[PDB]
Amino acid sequence: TTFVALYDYESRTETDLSFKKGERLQIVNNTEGDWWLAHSLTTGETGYIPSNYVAPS
Amino acid sequence: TTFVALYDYESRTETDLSFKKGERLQIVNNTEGDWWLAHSLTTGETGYIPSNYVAPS
Repeated sequence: TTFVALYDYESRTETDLSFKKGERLQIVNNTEGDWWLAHSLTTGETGYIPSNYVAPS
Repeated sequence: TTFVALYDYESRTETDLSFKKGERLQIVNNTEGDWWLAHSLTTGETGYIPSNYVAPS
């Protein structure tokens, strides 16, 4: 599948991808899975996680 | 839903969340959507994108 950007996006880290509205993008499948923003109930810390590392309780 | 970490994970950026196997995590829903690793056919650049910014071709 090929996706099209609906908006401009500016990178904030060295790992994200900047792109302009209209750009054509392909998804890279890998062992991490989609990333999710998550909050640890164990430590109180918050940030993005690789979803293939977790499972529903 | 509450998720449980299956493995230890060490953060590589200032935005990801480090966690230990066993930690209980909740997902933060937001306007970005899941993040995906993507390759631009337009620029040749590669990195993570907020998926709510794109749509299938």
